Amino acid sequence: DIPWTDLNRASGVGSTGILQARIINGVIYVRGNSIPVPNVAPNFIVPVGTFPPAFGTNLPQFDSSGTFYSHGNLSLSLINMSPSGIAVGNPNNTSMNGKTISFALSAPLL
Amino acid sequence: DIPWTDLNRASGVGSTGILQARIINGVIYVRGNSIPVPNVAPNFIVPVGTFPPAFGTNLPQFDSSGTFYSHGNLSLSLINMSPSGIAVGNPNNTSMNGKTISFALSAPLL
Repeated sequence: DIPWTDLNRASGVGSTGILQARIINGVIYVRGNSIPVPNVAPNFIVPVGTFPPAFGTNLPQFDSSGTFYSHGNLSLSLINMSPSGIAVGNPNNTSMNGKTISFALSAPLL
Repeated sequence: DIPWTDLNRASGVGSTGILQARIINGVIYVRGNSIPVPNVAPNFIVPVGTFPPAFGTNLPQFDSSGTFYSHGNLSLSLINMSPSGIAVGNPNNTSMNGKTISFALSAPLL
């Protein structure tokens, strides 16, 4: 069991907001709130952060939805969860620039 | 490979919006667009849809993010994925009422 802990943030990623994970009863939980991210060009994916060594490598893999946010407007994002950490894809027609991202996800460990 | 197929919606779930899943190369994709759901209390779970028997037994389990929506306002929803279908959770400290949900997710089978 591991308490709420900061993910190691990828280069280009801002230091403000919350990006944490925890393991309770064998399920990894991840949450991201108002994480500033670099520019995400259309159909590009950029890294957001990586799981400290303490979490191990037996982590689940799946894709889910999140949001991009700036200036009152929310946009749909693609969140990649894997052992490699969290990354964010832009499924929209225009680049996503000066945005923050938010999501929450969880799944059993492997 | 299963083409885009409508899920069967659980009781209380509205008829508008779109809720469907597909399997391409051992990976299931599920999306919801403006699906009207029942009032959900904080930390409680409301059933949304079930997979037709074509999709089989070997479906993954994880919780991801989606959105709640009413009256021009979006909030964080939780999306529950399992063999049992799609269900929606409320990570907010107030009840989510009169909401439609949108989400997208995917993972490999097994």
